[PDB]
Amino acid sequence: MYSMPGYFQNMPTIGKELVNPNPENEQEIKAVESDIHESIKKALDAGITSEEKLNERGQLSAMQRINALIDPGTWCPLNSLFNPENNKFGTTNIVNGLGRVDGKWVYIVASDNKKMAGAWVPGQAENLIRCSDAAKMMHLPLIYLLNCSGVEFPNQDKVYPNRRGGGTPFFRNSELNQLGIPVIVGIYGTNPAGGGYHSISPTILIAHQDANMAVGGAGAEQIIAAQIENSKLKVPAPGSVPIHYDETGFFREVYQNDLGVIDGIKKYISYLPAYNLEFFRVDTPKAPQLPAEDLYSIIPMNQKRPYDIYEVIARLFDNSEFSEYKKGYGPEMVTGLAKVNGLLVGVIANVQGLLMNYPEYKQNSVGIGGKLYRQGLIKMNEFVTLCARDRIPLIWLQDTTGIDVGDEAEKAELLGLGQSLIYSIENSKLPSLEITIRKASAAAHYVLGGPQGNNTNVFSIGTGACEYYVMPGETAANAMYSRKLVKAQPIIGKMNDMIQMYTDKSRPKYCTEKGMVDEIVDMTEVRPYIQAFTEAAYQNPQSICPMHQMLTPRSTREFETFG
Amino acid sequence: MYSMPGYFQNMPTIGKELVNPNPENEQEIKAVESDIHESIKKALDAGITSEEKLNERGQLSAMQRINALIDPGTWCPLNSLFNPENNKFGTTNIVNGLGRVDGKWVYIVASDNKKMAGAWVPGQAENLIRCSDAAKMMHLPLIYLLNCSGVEFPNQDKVYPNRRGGGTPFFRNSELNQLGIPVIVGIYGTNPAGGGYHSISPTILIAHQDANMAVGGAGAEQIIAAQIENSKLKVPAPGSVPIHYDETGFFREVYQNDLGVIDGIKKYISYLPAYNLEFFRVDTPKAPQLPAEDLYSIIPMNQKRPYDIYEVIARLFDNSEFSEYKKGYGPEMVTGLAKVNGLLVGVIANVQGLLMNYPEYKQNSVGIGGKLYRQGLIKMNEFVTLCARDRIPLIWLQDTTGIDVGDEAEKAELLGLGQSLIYSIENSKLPSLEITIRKASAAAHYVLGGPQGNNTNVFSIGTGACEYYVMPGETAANAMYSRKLVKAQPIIGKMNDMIQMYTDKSRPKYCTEKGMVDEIVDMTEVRPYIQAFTEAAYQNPQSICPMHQMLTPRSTREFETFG
Amino acid sequence: MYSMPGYFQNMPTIGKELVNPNPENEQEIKAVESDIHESIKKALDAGITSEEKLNERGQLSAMQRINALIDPGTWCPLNSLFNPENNKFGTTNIVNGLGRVDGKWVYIVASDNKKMAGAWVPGQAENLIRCSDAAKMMHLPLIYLLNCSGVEFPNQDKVYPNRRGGGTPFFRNSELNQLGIPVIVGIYGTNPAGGGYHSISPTILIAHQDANMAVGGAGAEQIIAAQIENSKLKVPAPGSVPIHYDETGFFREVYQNDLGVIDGIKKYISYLPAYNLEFFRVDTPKAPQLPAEDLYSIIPMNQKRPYDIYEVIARLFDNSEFSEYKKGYGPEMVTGLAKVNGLLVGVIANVQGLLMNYPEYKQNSVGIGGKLYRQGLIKMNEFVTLCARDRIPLIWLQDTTGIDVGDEAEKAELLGLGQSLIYSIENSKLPSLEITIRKASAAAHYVLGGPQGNNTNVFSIGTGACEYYVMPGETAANAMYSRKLVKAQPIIGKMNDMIQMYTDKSRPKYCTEKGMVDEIVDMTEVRPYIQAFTEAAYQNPQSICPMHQMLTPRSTREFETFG
Ligand SMILES: C/C=C/C(=O)SCCNC(=O)CCNC(=O)[C@@H](O)C(C)(C)COP(=O)(O)OP(=O)(O)OC[C@H]1O[C@@H](n2cnc3c(N)ncnc32)[C@H](O)[C@@H]1OP(=O)(O)O
Ligand SMILES: C/C=C/C(=O)SCCNC(=O)CCNC(=O)[C@@H](O)C(C)(C)COP(=O)(O)OP(=O)(O)OC[C@H]1O[C@@H](n2cnc3c(N)ncnc32)[C@H](O)[C@@H]1OP(=O)(O)O
Ligand SMILES: C/C=C/C(=O)SCCNC(=O)CCNC(=O)[C@@H](O)C(C)(C)COP(=O)(O)OP(=O)(O)OC[C@H]1O[C@@H](n2cnc3c(N)ncnc32)[C@H](O)[C@@H]1OP(=O)(O)O
Ligand SMILES: [Cl-]
Ligand SMILES: [Cl-]
Ligand SMILES: [Cl-]
Repeated sequence: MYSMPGYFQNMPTIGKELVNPNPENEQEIKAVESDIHESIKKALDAGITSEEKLNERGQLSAMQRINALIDPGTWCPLNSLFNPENNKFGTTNIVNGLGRVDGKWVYIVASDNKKMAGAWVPGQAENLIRCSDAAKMMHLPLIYLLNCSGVEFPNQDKVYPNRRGGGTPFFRNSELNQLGIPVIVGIYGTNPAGGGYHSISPTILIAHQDANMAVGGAGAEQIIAAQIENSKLKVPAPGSVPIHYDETGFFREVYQNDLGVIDGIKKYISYLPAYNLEFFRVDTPKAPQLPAEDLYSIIPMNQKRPYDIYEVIARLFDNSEFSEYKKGYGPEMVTGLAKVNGLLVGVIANVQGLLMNYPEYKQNSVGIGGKLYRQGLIKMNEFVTLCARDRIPLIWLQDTTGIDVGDEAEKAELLGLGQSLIYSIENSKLPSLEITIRKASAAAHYVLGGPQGNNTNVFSIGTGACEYYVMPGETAANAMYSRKLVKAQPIIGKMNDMIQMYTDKSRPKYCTEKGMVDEIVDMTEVRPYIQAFTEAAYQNPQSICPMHQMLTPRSTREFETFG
Repeated sequence: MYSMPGYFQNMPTIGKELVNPNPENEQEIKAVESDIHESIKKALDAGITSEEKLNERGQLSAMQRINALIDPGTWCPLNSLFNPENNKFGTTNIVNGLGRVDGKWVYIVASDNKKMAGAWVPGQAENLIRCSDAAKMMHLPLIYLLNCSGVEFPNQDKVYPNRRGGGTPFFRNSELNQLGIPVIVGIYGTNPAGGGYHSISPTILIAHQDANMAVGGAGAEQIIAAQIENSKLKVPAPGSVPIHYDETGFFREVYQNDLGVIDGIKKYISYLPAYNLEFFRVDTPKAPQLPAEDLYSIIPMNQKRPYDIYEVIARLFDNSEFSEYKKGYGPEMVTGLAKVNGLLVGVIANVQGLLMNYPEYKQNSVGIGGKLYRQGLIKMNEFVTLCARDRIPLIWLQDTTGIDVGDEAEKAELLGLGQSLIYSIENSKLPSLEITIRKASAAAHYVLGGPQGNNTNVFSIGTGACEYYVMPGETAANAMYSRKLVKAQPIIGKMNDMIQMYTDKSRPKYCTEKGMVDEIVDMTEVRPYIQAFTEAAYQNPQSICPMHQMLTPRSTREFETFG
Repeated sequence: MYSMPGYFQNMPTIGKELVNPNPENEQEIKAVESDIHESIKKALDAGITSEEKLNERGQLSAMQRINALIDPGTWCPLNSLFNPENNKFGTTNIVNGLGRVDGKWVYIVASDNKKMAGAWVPGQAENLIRCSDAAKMMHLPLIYLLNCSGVEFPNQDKVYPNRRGGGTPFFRNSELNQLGIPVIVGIYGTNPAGGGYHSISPTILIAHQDANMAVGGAGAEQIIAAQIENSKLKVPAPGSVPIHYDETGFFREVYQNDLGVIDGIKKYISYLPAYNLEFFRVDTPKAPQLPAEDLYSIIPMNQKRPYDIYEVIARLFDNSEFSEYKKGYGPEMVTGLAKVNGLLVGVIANVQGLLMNYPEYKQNSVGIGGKLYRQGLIKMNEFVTLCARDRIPLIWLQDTTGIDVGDEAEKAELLGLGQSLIYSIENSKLPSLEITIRKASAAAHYVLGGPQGNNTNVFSIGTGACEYYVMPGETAANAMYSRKLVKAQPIIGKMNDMIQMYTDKSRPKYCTEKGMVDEIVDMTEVRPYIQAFTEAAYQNPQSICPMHQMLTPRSTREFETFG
């Protein structure tokens, strides 16, 4: 019961059973993964008010609220370790990511009520804009589990003012609404000022019976004397339920407890528009034919070692099927259609290894996998443009060391072709996922559907084998200091300092702490994130191309048969 | 469980029990209504192939297919008697309108397979554009029940070429898709060329086992000899199921019979995005407190007699509740918020009767209800702009004889203010319904949310008391011939000819035959159409304003309390 | 001083000196052209008030006003003979088209004040929407030279009401404004009601000293007695200069005479935004290397005779240069880049003649030039998509007899591929010109950038060799009557009636009278119209692709070199 099985079913299959497992490689990858998990655990556990203390006082934690809301096994956290301003507990005081609620994907933001009653901390505003941006690009409902004491007083200069500070999400919430994207909030505890605006800016307000939202909240001997007197007067926190339910009616519903509020949220989520994904499927959902566990052997932690990208693709997409666009033209890249739970995606991935008699504009040359040349750049421009027309979302798998350099490359137009790809991406007007397999380096990181495409890249993830840097430390040390060495030990020291710094500041955990990559994910979580992304992208897309009117499959076929 | 009951619940109630029923008026209205129903019946019955003959040959009729698809009681036909080119059977060979399918509103178009196998006839293309336009403005799924033999050969010049001819709907179907609006088709019988493109242009193709779609179909003694020989060869009609299911896979699903195809359509409709309307409700749905049957007495067929518009509003909207914007300012109009099945709409309606000491720019004057003056025009500009910001759809109830005329009116800016209203409407970017209660005349018909607003007016309906004309025949006769009478019986004859022609060409049936109004509806069907429109408008709106962020209720309240 | 001369300069040159001139063919084409010119002359001359009479009374005619406004030689009329409702003088009472004003292209509409003081006549509203649509798609200023007495009283039912009646242009004027497209009006004579709204709806109002605009204007023995008395009272026509200049200030400027008003218009046109076209040029403007006069021999009036489309392209585009996309693939079409006054356009044109060993999905077959097959349809889809990305406007040259038919064609996906082209066009979001060289027939007329693409086709023109019909009369007669002949002289008569009717109703003049084609243009005017269109399209485009970021030239080059 699908369109065009001749094009979309029984696609060529790729990959091979793993014959040479690598236990040492697996151990190295898992060591990175374990460190990430341990760091996340510590971060979520930290704070003056423990989960136990919260629970005794009648509150659930961020994770308890999230777990209560979502379908088991569907949590896809983002920015777990994001902490660009080096806050002591390792977080931006929110928990965010994608979760599924009775089959419907939603974007979730939860205040961390363990830490300073969910205060705005340095870096939080940037984190919040990443959330609303993802919801904007995917046309996906945004859900707040809010428990927010507003500006952290000692850090007001970093969280209160500026273009991308604490006030920006309120405008972003109005933008979402005006684009037809609902925002639902569960309101817990005390939400004054900054917290008040987080409460009132959404579409739907569900409140806990003891919660409040307000323009301003209740917040040496005379100060002590004033505080004890007012506390005996029993004056209620401003904007409590008797006000915002009974008087203003801004609270639409009130529940007795945290789980009640969650159930109210679930009800409003049930009201939201969403396709049954069957509408957009071209096949029944099928698991890959090869296990993801193999990725622990396939993807080398030895950054000098190549691997077969087809083996990775085979383990991430439905039934290990892949319909390659222009195989043999621009051999440094793979571009083609694949399926994720029966839904079409365009996949663009670097090829590793050495490419004999390549590229075509050089004589007696060998091509370097991971690099971009003329044909690969033109092929990608074409493929992005075709998928854009067909409304097929793009998934980019990065492992790159840059576009080819030198005047032969310049004459082959590579600078113009890389920027043409940027133009093609900006033109696509569709949500896209970027997954860094190993290397994100050079301007190639930008052109390969990088996160610098703020209108198209929803967010980015990376494996434990990933690393980010402008270029290798040794190359940078040469570029920085080669002229200085000639003109002139102090320089030599600076070079070794640089080489070490490039290593330190390119490690996966560091990269995600700074937000270069939103999340480091386990090898066995890559497909789950692809699934969440793709299902979210097709849940309520704002444009359609009927299958029988798609160009990508037709052009792909013609290249196969005509030449 | 609704926002702001203080604003949206227990609104002022309007209208009064009917104390003086008018049997003669009721009889006159019902005579128009009966004529409409009888004309529709005859039109649907007409054709060389009867419903019985179709059924015996294994086909359902247009109405049988529509009735099988929709929820009982939800059929809201449009353009039933539309026939601008005076086709002999009184129709454009399609049946169209709004229907509900398991709670989801959809726009429906069905080929009339009784008449020339559903051929394209003069006027059909215009009718089809009205269908896709309505779907476009409401973001509503478009459903084709297709059985279309393409261009009617003898009338090819009127149905084949031109900007708004038979090819235009194919572009319109691609536009719908690109706007994220699905088009689903059930494909019945033979659909060649023009019918083929109607088959392939939608998003989802569901075919009858014996149906076909093709670029070109199978279509003196040598001609007879050729036809008998080819018929014995049993060559299948091009593009049958063995081709478009088995080979091209363009038919997504195939069913054994007409009801099967309908059930397949129902399944794909079940997949489509739609809010549970509860999301947008401000109250539980409530019937009006006064019966619609009273409208047969309230609205006078005597076009010289005034009536109380509040009595009409009271019978069309939930619980006879109405929250008037700027009551007492621009008394010639009523502007305010009301509810339709718990959903907010803005209502704009003419006031009839004589208005003492009005308008304000004239001395010792009386205002004429049905006319537009300075304050009414400014009030409407403001109200349209407020509703636009609040994403509240507008329902216009027309009964008008024009904007005030003369240099006093000119100095009061009326020409500029009427056009300002046009600008305000064009700016609103929301779907709107227009309902002609009695008079649609002068440029006032345009400015009062008229159907000339092709980006906002979804369609228009009128009661049996309606009439359309530039101005009264007598006034026109004077304007046309007064100078000629002075400069000079032949002129007198021309004047009486004109007066009679204006009467003839302004009757409800004539108006709808020409498409001046899309449908003449029974008094007891006005609320049903309002309900269909409003529920359709809120089913998948592309923009939201949270209730607590709405300006119209706040501005309304301030005018009441501040002055 | 241009980007990428390697791609855009010294393109391959095409065409050959004409060796066999055809005087009889030239005479036949010119006979059609002369008839068109004579019909236009008669139409413009007709009316109760002659140009001389107007001039004596202090008014210029439509053509005098247009000629005063525009740069000599730049008048490109459209809809000259448009008269779908068969008005007696052969027109819709407006003169419209493109003209240049001190180097800036504008769209012009002038009221014909010779005929019923510029009254709204049947067909005029449709004509006016074609004007504002063209301005909308090109983002081009719209200029009204207005002298409009409003609704023609005897024909009110055809000009006053309805979705696309006299009120629609007022909404269209507000739409233009809201899209950032200025509308400038010169207001002449008396403009009441309908004329009043045409006066007030534009952005800039320039009035003649004796002109007026109003909601309502001044318009048996008692009628005579009333008219003589009021005429002696000297009551001024409502909305004259003392009101709309001195009181309301709606008239921005007032001039003493018609040429003054024109000069005021010229001043406001000078204020409008427009690129110096040099910005978008890739070469200095160059005439074709071969004379357009040859087209009178090249394009056969014998509709059975083929010709070389390259010879036509060579005579229409700069320096007879053409950069063909995918030459040798889909040989039934030519797709490629060309230059018009140094500006890039994409050209798509049918190839005529017989194509050996074609198409590829049939065995031992010959392809028919003028028809569309698999590769041509795929090539066009790709080219349209590439030009769309590159922001390069498309010019379609039609001479077509339809997409290939039969189950071999169906299996090759032709129905799906034709609709894919429709989707690709709708997706392009750029203005496009369509030029019918000879045959506009079948659904191919729609898919080849036909005027049925209401968001992209600005207008369409045709040569004296053009003809429009669903299919040939003989084929239609067979399709209509072959089954009836078998089942059964009266039928034979019907067939001959049809054959003759198809001939009569497909002649160039008839086609343009009905608006199937907006203008029949002389062979030597085709390039002038292309020049006006292209310069208008690049005057204030709403999107840009830098030359060095264009994909079409790169993809074209790769196909040439890679295979
Ligand atoms: C434009 C935007 C402007 C603004 O946002 S201005 C900020 C407005 N916010 C306030 O006034 C909050 C005042 N707080 C209360 O009423 C808050 O106790 C509260 C009512 C929530 C929470 O009160 P609780 O009694 O429930 O306290 P908790 O155990 O949940 O919180 C403990 C902790 O959080 C700290 N806390 C709470 N809010 C903040 C903030 N904001 N900054 C730094 N630290 C904070 C508080 O000082 C406490 O510190 P320690 O005693 O040292 O453990
Ligand atoms: C760009 C677009 C181009 C075009 O659309 S070109 C038109 C292409 N269409 C065709 O070739 C259809 C040829 N018809 C069949 O094969 C058609 O019988 C058909 C196969 C459907 C239907 O065949 P049936 O045997 O089922 O015939 P019906 O009883 O359903 O139809 C009866 C009636 O419809 C008439 N009919 C069917 N189609 C048309 C049309 N189109 N115009 C006028 N009259 C039509 C047909 O002549 C018959 O006339 P009478 O014998 O006088 O009663
Ligand atoms: C929603 C929209 C509503 C409407 O538009 S309602 C129409 C409002 N228009 C009027 O009232 C115009 C009345 N006319 C004048 O004042 C008009 O003379 C006028 C003031 C212009 C022009 O007056 P002139 O003295 O300058 O007359 P002209 O020589 O320019 O025009 C001659 C001709 O046009 C005719 N004419 C002018 N306007 C119309 C119209 N509209 N319909 C049919 N025929 C018309 C007029 O009858 C005359 O007919 P003949 O005597 O038989 O030659
Ligand atoms: Cl690079
Ligand atoms: Cl009016
Ligand atoms: Cl065709």
